[PDB]
Amino acid sequence: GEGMWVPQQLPEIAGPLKKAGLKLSPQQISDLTGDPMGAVVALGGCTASFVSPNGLVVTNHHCAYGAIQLNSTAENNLIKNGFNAPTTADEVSAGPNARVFVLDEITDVTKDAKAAIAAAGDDALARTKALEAFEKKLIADCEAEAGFRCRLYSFSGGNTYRLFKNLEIKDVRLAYAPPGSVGKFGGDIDNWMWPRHTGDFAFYRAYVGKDGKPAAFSKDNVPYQPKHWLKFADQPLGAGDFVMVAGYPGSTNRYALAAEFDNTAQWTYPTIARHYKNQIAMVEAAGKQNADIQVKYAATMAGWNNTSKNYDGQLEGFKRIDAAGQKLREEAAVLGWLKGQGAKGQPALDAHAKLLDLLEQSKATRDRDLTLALFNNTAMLGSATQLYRLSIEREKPNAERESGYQERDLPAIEGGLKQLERRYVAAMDRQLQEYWLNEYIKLPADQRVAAVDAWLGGNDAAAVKRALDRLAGTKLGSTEERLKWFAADRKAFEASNDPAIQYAVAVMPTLLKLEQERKTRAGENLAARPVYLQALADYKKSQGEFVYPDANLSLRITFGNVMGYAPKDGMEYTPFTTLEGVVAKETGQDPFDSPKALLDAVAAKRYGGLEDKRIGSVPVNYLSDLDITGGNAGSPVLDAHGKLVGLAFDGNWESVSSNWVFDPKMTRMIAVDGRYLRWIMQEVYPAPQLLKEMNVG
Amino acid sequence: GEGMWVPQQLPEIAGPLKKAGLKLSPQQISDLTGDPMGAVVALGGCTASFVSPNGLVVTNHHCAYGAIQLNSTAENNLIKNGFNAPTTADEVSAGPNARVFVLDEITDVTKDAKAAIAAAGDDALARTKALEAFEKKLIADCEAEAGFRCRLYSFSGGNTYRLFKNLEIKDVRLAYAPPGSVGKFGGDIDNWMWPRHTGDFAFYRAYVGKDGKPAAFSKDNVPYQPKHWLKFADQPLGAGDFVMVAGYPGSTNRYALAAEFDNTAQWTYPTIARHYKNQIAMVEAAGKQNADIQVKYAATMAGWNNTSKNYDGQLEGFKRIDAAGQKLREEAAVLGWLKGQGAKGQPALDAHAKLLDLLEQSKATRDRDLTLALFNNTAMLGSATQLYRLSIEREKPNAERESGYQERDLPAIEGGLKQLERRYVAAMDRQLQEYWLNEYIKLPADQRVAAVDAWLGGNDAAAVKRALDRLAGTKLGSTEERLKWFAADRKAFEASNDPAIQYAVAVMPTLLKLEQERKTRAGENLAARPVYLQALADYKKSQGEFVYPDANLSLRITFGNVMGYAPKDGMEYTPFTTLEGVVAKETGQDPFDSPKALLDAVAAKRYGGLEDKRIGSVPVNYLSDLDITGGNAGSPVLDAHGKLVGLAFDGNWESVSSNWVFDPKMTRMIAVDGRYLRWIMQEVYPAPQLLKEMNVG
Ligand SMILES: [Zn+2]
Ligand SMILES: [Zn+2]
Ligand SMILES: [Zn+2]
Ligand SMILES: [Zn+2]
Ligand SMILES: [Zn+2]
Ligand SMILES: [Zn+2]
Repeated sequence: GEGMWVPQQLPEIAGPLKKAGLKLSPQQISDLTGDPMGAVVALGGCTASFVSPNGLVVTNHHCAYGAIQLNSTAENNLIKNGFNAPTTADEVSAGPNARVFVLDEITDVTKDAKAAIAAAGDDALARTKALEAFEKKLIADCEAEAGFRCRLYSFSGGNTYRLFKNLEIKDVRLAYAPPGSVGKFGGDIDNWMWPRHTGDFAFYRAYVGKDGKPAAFSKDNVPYQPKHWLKFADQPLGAGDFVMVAGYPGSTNRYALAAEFDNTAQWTYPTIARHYKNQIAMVEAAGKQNADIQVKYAATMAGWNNTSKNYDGQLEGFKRIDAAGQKLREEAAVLGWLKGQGAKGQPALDAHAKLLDLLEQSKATRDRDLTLALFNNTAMLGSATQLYRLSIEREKPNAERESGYQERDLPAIEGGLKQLERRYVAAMDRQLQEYWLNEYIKLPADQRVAAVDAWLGGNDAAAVKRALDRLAGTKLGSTEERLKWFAADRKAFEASNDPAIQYAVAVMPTLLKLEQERKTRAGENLAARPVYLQALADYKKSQGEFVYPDANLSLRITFGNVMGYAPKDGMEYTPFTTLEGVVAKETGQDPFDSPKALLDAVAAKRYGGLEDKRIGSVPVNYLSDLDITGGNAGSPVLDAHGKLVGLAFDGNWESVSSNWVFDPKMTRMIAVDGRYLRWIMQEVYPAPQLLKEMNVG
Repeated sequence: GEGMWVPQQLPEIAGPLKKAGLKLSPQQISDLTGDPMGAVVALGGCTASFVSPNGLVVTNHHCAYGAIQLNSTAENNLIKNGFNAPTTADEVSAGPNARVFVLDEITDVTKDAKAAIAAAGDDALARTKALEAFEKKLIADCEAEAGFRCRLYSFSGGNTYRLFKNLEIKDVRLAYAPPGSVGKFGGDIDNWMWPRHTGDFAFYRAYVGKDGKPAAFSKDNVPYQPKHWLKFADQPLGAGDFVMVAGYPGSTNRYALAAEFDNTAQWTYPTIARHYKNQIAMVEAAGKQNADIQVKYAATMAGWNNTSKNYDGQLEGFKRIDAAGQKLREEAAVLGWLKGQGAKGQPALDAHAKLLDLLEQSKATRDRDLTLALFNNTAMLGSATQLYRLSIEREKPNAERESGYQERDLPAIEGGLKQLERRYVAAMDRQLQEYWLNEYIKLPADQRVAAVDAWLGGNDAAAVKRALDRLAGTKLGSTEERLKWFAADRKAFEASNDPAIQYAVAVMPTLLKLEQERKTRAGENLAARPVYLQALADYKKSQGEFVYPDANLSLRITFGNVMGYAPKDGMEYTPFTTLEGVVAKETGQDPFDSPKALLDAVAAKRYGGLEDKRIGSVPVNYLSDLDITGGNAGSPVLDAHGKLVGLAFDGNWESVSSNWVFDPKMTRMIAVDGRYLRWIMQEVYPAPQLLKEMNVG
């Protein structure tokens, strides 16, 4: 059911947990470094979990796909064939940027955070600056012990702050991946869809140095020995059974004001989807003649195509359930209730009014803010603005520098400059500059920027065509040139007659103002947001409900049951798929082309001891009413006793609105059953050593 | 489950009945004139049932559609608006050809039948003639009492013969029909499909004369008073509940030899579907310019389009389940078993061999037999051959005349001659003569008919074009001319220089030979068929199974349970549809255009006391594993206590092979729930008087 619950509040929702089917105490699962939550690790963008005392880590195949790809060549194509390391020495590096973060300590720092906010008071902008400041110092201090990465997270509008210190494992090796036609069966056709038949799993192993401290890749490293790890279920999972997921959902906005929501649904999402569709059109079209354009923009267009399709999906989902109506009605009920109280209710009504003010402020300049951001996200101008900005930031003490522009950020920046080249064609990027300058000249005139008009030398298509011509003389199309500028101080920027650099110098005063306008609204949100949210929580209590905080990249538990859904009268989606269903989709050309050993095993009914009696086959994937979102890929699904019964890997189409709502009747997670993991590793692409290692061989 | 059981064998299948859920004794439902089977009536082509002591009869809306249409004008359009008779005087005639047949007496005449076959022995053709003879006399005698129609039916290859004497009610009036957008919701789009949301019901009332004997329509008639009638369930029907249907399925061929089946599936069905598709192509094409062609051929093309689509459906269903394989395997097992016996098994092996002989005989001339039949089914030549044939038959005593060509048949013949005109255009029919003559010249030469080649004056396209030209001089395109010939004796036929008539005179000796070849194979089938079938029954017993006879237009009981099916992994069709599902399909243009009072009632949740708690709405249609086929439309669905819970009206797509197999996992009947009948009659198109009459008002 609905909710991304923090571990610390589990004892408080004991009754609902118990009622859903949980058999462990809330106390035991409320311990983030205990059994089993201390087994759950973050990979940065994906969830994963320890599954052996010798550092074996399980996650999705699409989470590991970069690692797998990195180790693949046409000659030895792991993507297609799968990968299996018979001994730990056979295991291959996932790359320098691969991580496993294991929780080591949590601290509640709410009082210190709130003081640094308070003690620098009344002034919104300075409130935002004092919180930044507090944060940068806390992390610096916490990260003084080498081998740790620390993060500070704010809950429910900054009602609570917690510091997480994580062991940062930096040598991650690939141990196993099924063939791609298992790990990605159905491809893009079956994405977001049920029925699903995708074996979306893979295994890493975590390594440390002989001294037990994190270390970069080295053949002197040895497997990390986790304190906790998960074990495979010994009871079969069936329809109605309790399940729970632990993972790191990135963000939700479940408590947004009705007007905030209307703004996104009526302006933000349609606007961004239109832009993205337009840029896609132009890449494909340019792309059919070049061929260099269509290879270098390929990932770019895929990213825009996802978001475009995602937003369009959400917008349809909103209509389906009248999202904006329900939000309006609930909100009226909360305001009604607050008026209900006396003087007591006034603070929350104020906070609400203020939030509505802040919303109008940001709406006044929304076309401009968006257009400018995306224009500055084109290759030569992004490059120019980022580097000039770095040059300004470099002149303050590292501690006073803007996050993203610090010592620690420098390798990431330098890397993007190089990476840039793989996705940049001058002819293409000029069409994209054109596109965005034309969006800028079409803005409502009250959101023009005098600075930008000044640099353009006007505000119509003729000024734009001139500026494009002027800009084609930049040298920043060259990686050398960009690293040159990477090194340059700001007087060099302000003396440059390179037209990309002159743009950056001309717009930066404006970019900085807008930044400080954002931080000012944030400083205000800091005061009003927790107060409004506290009142939502109070009103929920009065209806006997519990509340959970919006997701914020911290570990959460969602719980519920295995169950299907019915999108139409006379029909139901059943909670499980089976082996025979994989085979019935076989074409086999991509993406419905299973390995021959799979086709044969299912044809022989070689179920390998894993058959579930209730469905009469080995289950493949399943549906349940858990509440997950981006960041939960790879998350372990556990049963009523804390044992591993699957991995989260996708949602059904009706999950696409997870940022905004949860629909008890239709929102479902799609998991791959742990029995399918085992079956694949027994009968199709065998990993006897790993099964032996996990006590199921 | 599988089986169309005759009432007399129900006590013998007591255990399976009891186990499925039946709560009445087998004894009670085995009585064809008792409670409730004596309520079930035949309409000629459709099933129906008495539902009141005052003669009210319920059936499907598509069964009553002719009656409804007959009473409709553009001004007063019952098809669209529905019809409701507030008093019995408001009830309107269903037409002179409408019937309700009520069972009055059954007799087992097996011994007399078998004697007349035996006593005229050894000779196959004469066996066929003696059975014809026996039959014509039995019926004549039985029908001596005015007001009765009698029928003789042969069971399991003529192992048993029963005589049914039925009261023939001839004044049938329409009492109620819902609007067409209920009675035919979904139209042709939802035909053969689930999910289904069609209120396919209508009500007649049966009338007799003031003396209680059948009579043709007259305002002096009064309602017939049936001895038994059905009552509406007082328990809600749910998933898994026992259901049974009683009705008059026309024909099945469940025990066909594997080779008989291969012949149909590999030759008959594909051949006929091809022909029908070709003739359709030519009607549409000619039809777009005429407009008179496309109106007069409209029903013709619909008939060909059904059969074509039906056959294509069956052929796909056969592949889906490997029908030909299963038949082969079962058959091998039966032959195996028979060899298993000693001398005892030899008669059945002989019978089988003989059946296989008879099959080869008919296969030797199958292209010819088919081509000639369909050529003689064109308007001018059918007309010519039927009338010449009548002229020959007229010269023997009525008793010795061929069935179809007797005194009793004469009005039917005269009517077709007139009706002909509504579906005949000379230009069109000439293209159809052309089509068929070209099929004839393309035959394998070993199936040519010297007679036909003789009349053509050759056997190629030039002879065909000449014959078409010759034939366009017929006068039989005129209804007058045809009635003229209706009256004519055979010397007049044999002296005619009308080219249609000259064809008839030239081919008749051949048509008569082929007829006698058919009756000869039949006479043989009479001896070998029951013996093979008896051995199938014996082999079934040895596996502990019961056997049912192929359908033959007599009353049968099928039983089973309410249940869905799952055509694909991860998905199921649920056994019920609901009101909200009707509304969710609303477009409303035809055929998804429900009455506004339906849309409003569902929107208000005016469930009228009929809501089933398990589904949370009023059920609309449901699925079950009963075994029905053509003739079962309108059949009452009864529950475990013999109460009315619905009417059969269609099958799911996987039912399309009902003539040949039954698939326990996929074959389903679609019924309209009796609660939906009541709901429509309470909330949408009200019939309070009828609900009061049936004790649910
Ligand atoms: Zn237990
Ligand atoms: Zn442990
Ligand atoms: Zn099994
Ligand atoms: Zn009872
Ligand atoms: Zn009765
Ligand atoms: Zn209700």
